[PDB]
Amino acid sequence: DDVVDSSKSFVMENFSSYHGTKPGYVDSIQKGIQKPKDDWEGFYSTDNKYDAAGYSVDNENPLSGKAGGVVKVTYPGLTKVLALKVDNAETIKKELGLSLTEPLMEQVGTEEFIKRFGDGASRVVLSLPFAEGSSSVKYINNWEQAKALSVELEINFETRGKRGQDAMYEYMAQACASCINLDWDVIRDKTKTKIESLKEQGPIKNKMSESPNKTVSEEKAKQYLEEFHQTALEQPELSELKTVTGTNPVFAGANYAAWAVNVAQVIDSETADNLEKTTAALSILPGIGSVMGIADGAVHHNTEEIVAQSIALSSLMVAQAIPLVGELGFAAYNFVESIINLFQVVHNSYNRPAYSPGHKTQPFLHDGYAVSWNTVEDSIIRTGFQGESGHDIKITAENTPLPIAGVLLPTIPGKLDVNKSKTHISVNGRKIRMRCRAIDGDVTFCRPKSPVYVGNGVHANLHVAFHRSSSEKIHSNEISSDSIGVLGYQKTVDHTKVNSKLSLFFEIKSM
Amino acid sequence: DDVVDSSKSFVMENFSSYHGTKPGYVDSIQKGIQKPDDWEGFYSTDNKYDAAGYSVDNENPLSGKAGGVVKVTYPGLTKVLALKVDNAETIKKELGLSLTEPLMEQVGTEEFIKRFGDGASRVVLSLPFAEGSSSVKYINNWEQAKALSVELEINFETRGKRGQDAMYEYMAQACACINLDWDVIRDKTKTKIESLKEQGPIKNKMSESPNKTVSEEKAKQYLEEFHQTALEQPELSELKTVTGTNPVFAGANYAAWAVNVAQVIDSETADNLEKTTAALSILPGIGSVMGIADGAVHHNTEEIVAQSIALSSLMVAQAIPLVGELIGFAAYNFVESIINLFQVVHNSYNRPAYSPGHKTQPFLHDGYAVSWNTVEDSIIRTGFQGESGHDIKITAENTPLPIAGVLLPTIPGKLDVNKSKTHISVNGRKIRMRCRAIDGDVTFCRPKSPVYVGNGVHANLHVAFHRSSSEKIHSNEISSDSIGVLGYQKTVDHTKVNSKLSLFFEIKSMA
Repeated sequence: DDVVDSSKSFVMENFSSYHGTKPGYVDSIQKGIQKPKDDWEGFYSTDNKYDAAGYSVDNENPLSGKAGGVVKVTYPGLTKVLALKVDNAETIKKELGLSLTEPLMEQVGTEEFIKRFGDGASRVVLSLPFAEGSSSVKYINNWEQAKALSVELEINFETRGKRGQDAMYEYMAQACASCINLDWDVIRDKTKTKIESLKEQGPIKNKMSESPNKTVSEEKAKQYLEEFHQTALEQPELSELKTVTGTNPVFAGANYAAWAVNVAQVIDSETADNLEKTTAALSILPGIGSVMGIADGAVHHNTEEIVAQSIALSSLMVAQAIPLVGELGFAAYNFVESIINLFQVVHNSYNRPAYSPGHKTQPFLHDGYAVSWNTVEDSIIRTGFQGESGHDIKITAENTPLPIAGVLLPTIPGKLDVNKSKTHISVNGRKIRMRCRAIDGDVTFCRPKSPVYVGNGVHANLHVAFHRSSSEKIHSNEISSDSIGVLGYQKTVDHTKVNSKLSLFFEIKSM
Repeated sequence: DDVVDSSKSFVMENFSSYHGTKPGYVDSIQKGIQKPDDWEGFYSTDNKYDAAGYSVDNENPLSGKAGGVVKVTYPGLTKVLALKVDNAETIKKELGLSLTEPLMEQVGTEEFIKRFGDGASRVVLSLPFAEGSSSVKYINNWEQAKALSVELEINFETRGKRGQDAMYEYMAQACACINLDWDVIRDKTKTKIESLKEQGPIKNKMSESPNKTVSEEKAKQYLEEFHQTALEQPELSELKTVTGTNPVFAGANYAAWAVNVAQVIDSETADNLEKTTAALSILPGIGSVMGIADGAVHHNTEEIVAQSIALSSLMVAQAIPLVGELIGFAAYNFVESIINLFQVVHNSYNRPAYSPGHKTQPFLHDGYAVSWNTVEDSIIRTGFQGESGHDIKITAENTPLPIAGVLLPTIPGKLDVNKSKTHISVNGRKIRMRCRAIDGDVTFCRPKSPVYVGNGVHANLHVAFHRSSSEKIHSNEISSDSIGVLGYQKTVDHTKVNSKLSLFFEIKSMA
């Protein structure tokens, strides 16, 4: 009983779920669910068709191969979803008193097990969380009981007749109706067109002729590529790319050039003539954010027109850098296909719901510091009661000793005050009390009463204590900021003195 | 019951503990503990070195004088009541005290001493002293505390040493380790400053000084030159040798430190040691002066520490005319204040602390951040046949950086990688893995779809281990004590390698 979350268990009629299917098995699987020729051996499905589709790619070519499809499988009649709180077979069988020999999924398909936990249903399906960061479940079915499932087709990616994995990824992008929902046929065509025509452009032909066109050093291949990147960017095909990449130093020509040098150095002949091997090699390079226009938590390049421009620019740069630092046409063929595949992976990551830095236990990384709420409950300021709470914040830095100057805390007249007594900061166990003064009616600032430094080997725990004088709940009208502000070292941003700001974002909730 | 930790509670005869004491009370307090709301009480600790932390001039807490540490003993029998939570309201409920009477009034009554003292003549509350500390704090009811006898452990002021040196030399005893003589370091510093400013090339280089306000780039350029020259004098000879390779100790950082010092020290500030300390304590870059980098205190001999501080004193003096607001500071309060910050950081590094990638301390490297999700995750338990799971958090600070794979320990029998349950999830997208042994002690798992992390994209790497033998695992059987998560591919000494993100585990039995 300590192992079953009944809150997530239920019986249902015509229980449905989804199963990703690999190329070839799409039509065969509609015949019926059959085990092919250990405690957890069973048929696996999920409640999220979009997460199912990720199980659907050619296993001989998982990175770049073709995507099969998704089938929906339904049990006729009544089905008991038994949600389990732990994924250790031994543990389960004990706290349920099962045959510590019989495999767990062996036992789950027996009349006896179906009797005990079935609640009147014809069979049991186990439910576990799909993954960390996911709200989906994975369903584990017994292979005998699975003989009863009807199999309808949800989608077959092969039928859609699109290039690469475009079908699978445009499917997954439906999950978000924000949302990067790009037409990759449009982007592929625009890309081809822009490459072809940029090649025929006068200043580009001109700038190519100036190329050492032979093996050289990274330092000068990089210099040339930076020059090629500047002139290329001046042509009308790349006018919008020029405008969106002029400010953010992540998108500068020097990073395009470093990318291009790095691709050209690692792509041999064996590699270039295979999409799977190409993708694997490219997938371990740093700096891809430069080409994607992804930085600071945002996909900036989010229109078909600007993505194809960026990919076209990058395709030419690889072409130029290959004779300078390489070893061989790939720049227009396998390179473009592989990099489109990588765009799709990363766009999909950003489409999926996720906590930003400084939310829940996701670290906030800035100026060499790393700061985070110690547990999920710490990031929650409970409301609607008279009294006290504590909130732990972890704090360190990557290398040398960097200071912590203090922390800015939210206050709300009557409902949220800084317990100045219990608020402190502890550095490798050394407990440091704080002097807290109010700035205005909504912000208190606490400073350590002896110096705080963190670094490699030196971490701090910032303990914030809140007091509530009323039991009236906080309403949104009442609170401006949603972050606690830990202040690092003092710097001069904009001819003016400021502290590095390490932000930890809280949620106001009731019990 | 649910609120009291029997295991850390006990009755003791002549229970003693320690109390830090401010200047002007080291003698007063020995006459007796008198009071001069829930937690209103007298505070002591089982750790006399932590107690020494509370001994500093409350009006000058950064830099003021340290008072002393006294030992306080109850005669007869005393109950130490250790509590699992620190919320007064929770306590009173789960123990059935009155929700009106404050906790530290309740605990000093015969009704509480009857019910909770196990026969002792009074109760003391024990709570954990701080995160990252093994000490406890004791909360003594004030009236009961009248029975305490008070003996002197140490009076820092009678040592008659400069600054806070007596306090910090006492604290350094905890590790029998950085145990420097600051009297010696002060004297060597005075001496080296005095003889350096009379050296020929130093006087020569001081003539070349603009000796007027100039640009920050200009003064930086000048100070780097002064640094090179000074470092060639024989007073700094060993310093020259130790700061030659590591770029954190380069002259450009000394230069940057001195520039930033001069820019924040105005006249009010230079004339007050507490204000100078306040201002210096929030500057970046001090680790260059302290010789502190990569988790280690490099300058750990009195001669080298004096050399670095002497050098910095001179540079501060040269830098003030070029970006300043005032020059006796560089040898008066600057050296006093910086000696103090030295002592703080040294003390941090003397205290036991988990290093990056140990337990839940993050490993920060090449823009990534990785950590064991929980303390238990970092533990590979042994002594049974079966399975365990281990979660590792992964992200990066800005652009998408890849995760190539992970290297995992194996042992022919006592430990194999469970390739079914081992996986990696990226903002919820579950990614199966291809694992291939690399010898008999190291398996390498690759993601079957590309993995990138970055601002707003994180991964959970789930490692599943299988044990075939109940036989425990022995120290010899296991080569590495770390799990290797591989970042992007880079070149180091003409060879390709992945960024290495290390998570250090401990092997243990269970109970």
